[PDB]
Amino acid sequence: MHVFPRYAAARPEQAAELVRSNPFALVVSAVDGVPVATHAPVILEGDAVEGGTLLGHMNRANPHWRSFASSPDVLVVFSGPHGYVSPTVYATDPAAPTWDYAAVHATGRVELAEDALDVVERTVAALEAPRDPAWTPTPASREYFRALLPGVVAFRVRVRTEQSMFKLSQDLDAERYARVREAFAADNPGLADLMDRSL
Amino acid sequence: MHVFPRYAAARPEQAAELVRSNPFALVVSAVDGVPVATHAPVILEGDAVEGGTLLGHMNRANPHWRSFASSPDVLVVFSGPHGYVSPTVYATDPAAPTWDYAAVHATGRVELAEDALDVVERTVAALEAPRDPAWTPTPASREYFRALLPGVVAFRVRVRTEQSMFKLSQDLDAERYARVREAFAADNPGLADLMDRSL
Ligand code: HEM
Ligand code: HEM
Repeated sequence: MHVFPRYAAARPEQAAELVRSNPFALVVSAVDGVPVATHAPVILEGDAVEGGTLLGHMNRANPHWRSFASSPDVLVVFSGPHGYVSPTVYATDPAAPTWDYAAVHATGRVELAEDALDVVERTVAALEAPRDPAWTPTPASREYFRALLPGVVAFRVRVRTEQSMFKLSQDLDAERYARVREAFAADNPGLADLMDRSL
Repeated sequence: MHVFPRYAAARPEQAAELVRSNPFALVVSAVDGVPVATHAPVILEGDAVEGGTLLGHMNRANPHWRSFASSPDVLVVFSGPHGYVSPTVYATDPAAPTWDYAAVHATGRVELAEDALDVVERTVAALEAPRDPAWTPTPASREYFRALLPGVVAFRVRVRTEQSMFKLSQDLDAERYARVREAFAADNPGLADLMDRSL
């Protein structure tokens, strides 16, 4: 998780946009000295990642959460769009490939969430609200949710350290940049949209 | 990283297909007790993940590799296609959302690769070969590579434990499955193709 100056966020607001737009995160902790990772929806409470709170849930029968007891520092990785950059795109004889991407890394202490229902219900609102149509939990769904609670574990993470990666070829020259962006405009509109938000 | 019986790989070959098809991985280790993660290309040497070797490189100025010295067990996460599953897709009144995805998790001891040039040159071949056109390193590119070596660190991982996730709604009934697959066929062909390789 090293970040060059050139591939940094322009406004610290950029990290939170990425977080809110890509909630299917990776929750990582040191179970017994070895990294263990769960894929889970995690949402952001607050305006900023640093000094904000993340909220997530996983399967209770997923034993990963039982090792949150010690409350070790965890890493939550949010992954935005990404894409391979082939030298055939550059069309230059001395060249080397790379991979373009955006990511937000949040490190902090995890604790177990009191109100699992709040967490899951807020996770619903977070994901369904930009979708059209927005799924709004029916009362019977809220009752269904109530019945599913014994099978979920929710958690919180107080973000102690945030770190953002916006590796969008912006160190390239004007000519090689154009080929990269136009090549991604075709096949990877999320990535190409991001190369514009970096200018 | 818990896997229900229902969302498992049908043939252990399925893990390696996913690995080879999604080499932009996440390399995770316990630096000082806290997870640290780097996004890097990692390729598979061998027919199987378990008992195979992974090979990767990162930036030398990325200090993450300096903590591979102790050679702790690392986790490499390979992420295949994924997608949110909205209850509006099910069209059923008592419902709850989820996220469908495929991933391979490889845990083993990392060591520093002697032949960084082999690693990067094999990483090139791995990525460019299915692309049309395939970028084949020009001699001057191979010379360029030679000049870039002081700026890269390559590594190896002996996979001690493999674990695969193929969460593709296959526990759904026939009617709800159809809506999910057809909804992904439209917007997420990689995911929908995978729901067929699970049958
Ligand atoms: C709003 C968007 C939601 C998403 C994207 C989502 C996604 C997921 C995912 C990916 C898992 C697997 C975690 C693991 O592997 O351990 C999971 C577990 C679980 N969550 Fe959710 N969930 C959402 C909302 C809810 C709601 C509203 C409830 C209501 C109680 C709920 C209850 C559960 C249950 C019972 C499980 C365990 C069963 C299973 O593995 O599916 N979730 N959820
Ligand atoms: C074949 C596909 C390749 C991909 C997808 C790729 C991708 C990447 C990525 C994502 C990084 C950043 C790692 C970090 O953040 O620490 C990196 C670092 C680096 N790799 Fe590669 N690489 C490839 C081939 C090569 C080759 C053939 C060389 C030849 C020596 C090379 C040399 C380097 C160098 C010098 C750096 C540091 C400069 C930088 O940050 O870009 N790579 N590579």
